[PDB]
Amino acid sequence: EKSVVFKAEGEHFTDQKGNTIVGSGSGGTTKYFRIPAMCTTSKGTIVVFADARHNTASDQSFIDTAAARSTDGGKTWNKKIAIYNDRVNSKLSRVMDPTCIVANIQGRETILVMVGKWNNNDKTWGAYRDKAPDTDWDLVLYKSTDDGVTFSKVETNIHDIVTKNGTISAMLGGVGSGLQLNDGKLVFPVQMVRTKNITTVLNTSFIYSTDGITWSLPSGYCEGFGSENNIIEFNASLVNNIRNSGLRRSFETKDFGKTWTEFPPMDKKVDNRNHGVQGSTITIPSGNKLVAAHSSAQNKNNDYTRSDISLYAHNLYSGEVKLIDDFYPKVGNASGAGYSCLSYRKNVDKETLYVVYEANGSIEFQDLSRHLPVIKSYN
Ligand SMILES: [K+]
Repeated sequence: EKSVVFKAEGEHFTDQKGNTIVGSGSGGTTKYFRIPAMCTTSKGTIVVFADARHNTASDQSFIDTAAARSTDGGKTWNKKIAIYNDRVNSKLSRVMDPTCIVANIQGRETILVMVGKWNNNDKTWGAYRDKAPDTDWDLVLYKSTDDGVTFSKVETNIHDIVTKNGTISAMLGGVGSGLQLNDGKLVFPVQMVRTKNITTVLNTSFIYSTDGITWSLPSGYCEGFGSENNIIEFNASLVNNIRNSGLRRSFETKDFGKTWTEFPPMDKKVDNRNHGVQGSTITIPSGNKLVAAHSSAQNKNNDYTRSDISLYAHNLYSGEVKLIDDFYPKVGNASGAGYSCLSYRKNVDKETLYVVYEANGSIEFQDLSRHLPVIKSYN
């Protein structure tokens, strides 16, 4: 049922010159993996990104962005580093927290992956609010136009638009996957730490682009909560689905990011209990209707173990919610647990629904396609 994408203490990567990366797992393996992101192409190719936390599960550690590629439906995986940290600080240099998009960008099928980058900061990003933006921070974007075989840096204006805004200390993608709108626009959900003088520490929003090079921020902000979030497109709205301690939150914007209001079909529908957790939210067509599929943890121990990572369906018309599958019905590792990413496509007449998720320091994959008739009914 499950394949292992990245095995904790079981992978060996090489650096840009071809020398092994000696981590702290047994045998000099990478110690721990976190924060999976999955994007599936029109060829059926699955690409899974994750933090390769070579030494420890801590966010403040030495991390590269690994990529695993499967062309056999998730049975086997070719693994490499997609994004290397800057190798300034052997304890702290890091590229982390991926969000991916698969899109047709002016005709060219592209996988985008966006990650935050730090070097010398020894604390989490909320501790750095004095500058607009933090000098240790960056937000980097890589692309593949060869079906996930090679990734190259994209030169963007993302750092510039954050500086121009003047009230953002640091920004990340929302974690998991972004989207391409029906009209072609590329949209990354984002999370941001505001400068100190702003009363709200965290906000959610999005960045958008036509070409993947020049990006824009909307003028408005959504309340931050636990800030990790995903966006779906539903009629003339963009709708988010945000981490929060307890009940997850969901807002809609009808003016392309100027204002946000609660979205009743998803707001407060799933309980992740203490601390909250990242969750993945996507749409699945059913005739000319849509259903939202969502994954996050039931968290039966009400703590950082984030047990029982589960798939839900949200009826976007009636607001009903139901549990479809508790696909990881296990207590997680409190060093870092609970995260997931869904991926749906219809390629020709073949519909696929896949998930990746955190499993005791490893990243696992499941093919959840057998659940599609149940999800699609929920309209
Ligand atoms: K964190």
